[PDB]
Amino acid sequence: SEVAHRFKDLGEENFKALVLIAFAQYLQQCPFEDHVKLVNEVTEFAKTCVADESAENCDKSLHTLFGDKLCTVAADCCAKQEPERNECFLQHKDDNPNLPRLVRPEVDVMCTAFHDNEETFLKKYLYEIARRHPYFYAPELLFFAKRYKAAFTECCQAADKAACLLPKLDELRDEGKASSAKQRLKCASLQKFGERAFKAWAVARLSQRFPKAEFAEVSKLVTDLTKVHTECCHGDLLECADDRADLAKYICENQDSISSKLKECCEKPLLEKSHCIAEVENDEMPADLPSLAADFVESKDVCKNYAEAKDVFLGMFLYEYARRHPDYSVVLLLRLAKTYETTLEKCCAAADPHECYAKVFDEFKPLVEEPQNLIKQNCELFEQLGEYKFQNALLVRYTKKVPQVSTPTLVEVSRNLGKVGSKCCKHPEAKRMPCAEDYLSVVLNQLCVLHEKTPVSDRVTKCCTESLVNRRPCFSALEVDETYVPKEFNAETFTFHADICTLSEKERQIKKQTALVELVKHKPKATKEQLKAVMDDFAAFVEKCCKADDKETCFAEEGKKLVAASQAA
Ligand SMILES: CCCc1oc(CCC(=O)O)c(C(=O)O)c1C
Ligand SMILES: CCCc1oc(CCC(=O)O)c(C(=O)O)c1C
Repeated sequence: SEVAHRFKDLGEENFKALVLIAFAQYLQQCPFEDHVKLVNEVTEFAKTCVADESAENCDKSLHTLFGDKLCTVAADCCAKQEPERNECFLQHKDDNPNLPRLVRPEVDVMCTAFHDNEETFLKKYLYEIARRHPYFYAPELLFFAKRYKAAFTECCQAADKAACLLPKLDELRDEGKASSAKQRLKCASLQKFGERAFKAWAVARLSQRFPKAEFAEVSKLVTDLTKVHTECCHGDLLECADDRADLAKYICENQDSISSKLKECCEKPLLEKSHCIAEVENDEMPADLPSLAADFVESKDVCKNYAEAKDVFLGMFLYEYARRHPDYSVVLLLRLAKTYETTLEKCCAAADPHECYAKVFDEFKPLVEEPQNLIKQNCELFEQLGEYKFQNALLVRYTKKVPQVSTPTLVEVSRNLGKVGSKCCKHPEAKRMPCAEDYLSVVLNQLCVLHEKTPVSDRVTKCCTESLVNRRPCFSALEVDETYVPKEFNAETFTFHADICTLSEKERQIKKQTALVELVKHKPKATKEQLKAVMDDFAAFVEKCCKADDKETCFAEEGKKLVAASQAA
C-alpha cells in the first residue's frame, strides 16, 4: 500500500494537512466543508490500510484514490482515467482564480475563532492559501502554517494584539507571495522546458551556495532536489514532502562535505530545518582555486572531453564557474554556459579546434556587462525617484512594449518589477546582480504564466517561450510595439468616484496607476512629459471630490473637468 507507506512517514497531522492542500489546489472553487469532508474520509481509509495492507483498495496509487474522491463532487476530467485523468486536473489549475479578495476580521474575532477551535482555524488558513496559489511549495506551506499558529498563540495573550498580530501577519502575507512566485518559476521550468533546464539551474545555484562541495556531491544534491520539485509540481505532494525530509536529513548528516553554514539549520525542528537549509547563505569561497582557462580553454583535450560526455563536461564547467562567482546571477551563469557550449559545438568541428575556441572568454565580457549596466542605471534612477515614481516609470515602459496585455496584469507585473528597486539597490555591487536579475526572472515568469492563459501579444509569447534564460534580455530589448493600433476612450474607464476615498492609501495609487496604463494604451506615442503633467491632475481630482460636502456627483462633475482637460493634453 502506498497510502499506508506515506502515512507512517508523515504522521497523521502532516498527512492530513498535505492532502487538504492537494485538494484545494486541484478544485480551487469547491467550499472548505467539502474538502474537509473528503480529507477525513480519505484519512480514515488510510488508517484501515496501515493495519490491513490489503483491505479495500490499499493496493492502488495515490492518484487513483485522490482522483476518485474529488470526482464525487465535481466533469470531462473525471470521465478519463488514471494518467490522462490526473494530467487533466494539472492543466486546469488556475493561476488567477476569480476568488473574492480575502479580508481579515478584527483582531478580537480571530483570537476567539483561534482559541475556540484551533485545528479548524488553521485548516482554513491552509485552504485559503492553497486554492489561490495552486503551485505553492507544499512542504513550505506547512512551515508557514506553524509560523501562523505561533503568531496567534503569542499575540492573542498580550496587551495590545492589534499591534502584535497585524504586523507579523503582514510579514507573512508578503513572504508567502514571494515564496509562491519562486516556486511558480520552478514548476514552469520543469513543465515548459524540461528537467535538463531545471538541473542546469540547480547546479549553478547550488554550486554558488556550496563552493566547497565536490562536483559529484552537488550532482547528488541536484538529482534529489530535482525529484522533489518534479513531484511537488506534478501534484504528488505526499511523496514530495517525504522526499524533501530525506534530503534535509542527508544534508545535515553530511554537513562537513557540503557547507559550514548548515550548523544552525540542523539544530532545529524538521519543518524549520528544511526551510533553513533552503535559505542558507553562500559558504566562503575556497582559497586556492586554479584558473578556469586551464582546463576549459587552454587544454587541448577540450573537444575530446566534450565529445566523451557533453553533459558531465558542461555540468562541470557550470559548477566551476558558478562556485567562484557568487557575484553573478544564476541566469547569467546559464547564459555563459550556453555561450561556451555553442562555441565548442561549432569550434570542435573545425580544422584546428584550439584556435577557434581560444577566445571564448572575450564572448563573455559583453554578456557580463549588460546586466551590470542595467542594474547600475535603474538603481541610480530608483534612488532619485523613490518607489512609487519608479514603478510608474516601469509602467509606462512596459505598456509601450506590450500594449495588448490586460491592464490588471500590467499594473501587477510593473508594481512587482518596481519592488526590485527597494529589495536590491541597497546592496553593494557584489550582491546586486544575483538579487536583481534573478528576482526579475521570477516576476517576468508571472507575466508569462498569466499571459499564457489568454494570449494577446505575439511579443510576450516569443519572449516567454524562446529561451528560459534569455527572457529578461528579450523583454529589455523591446521598445515600442510599432504595429499597435491606439485604443478609443471609454467614459466608464476614466470616471473617478468617491468610492476611491474609502480605499486605502495604496488602493489609490493602484487606481491612478491603472488610469496611467489606460492612458498610455490610448496614446502610445505620448511622452513622459505630458503623462506626468496629467498624473498630477488626477491627484487633485481625488483630494477635492473626496473632501467636499455631500458629493458623490462631484465624481461626475469634477470628473467631467478631468476628462475634458485629459482629452486636451
Ligand atoms: C539541496 C540544497 C538545499 C535546498 O535548496 C533548495 C532550493 C532553494 C532555492 O531555490 O534557492 C531546496 C528546496 O527547494 O526545498 C533545498 C532543500
Ligand atoms: C532594476 C532592473 C529592472 C528593469 O529595468 C528596466 C529598464 C532597462 C532600461 O533602461 O532600458 C527593465 C526593462 O526594460 O525591461 C527592467 C526589467
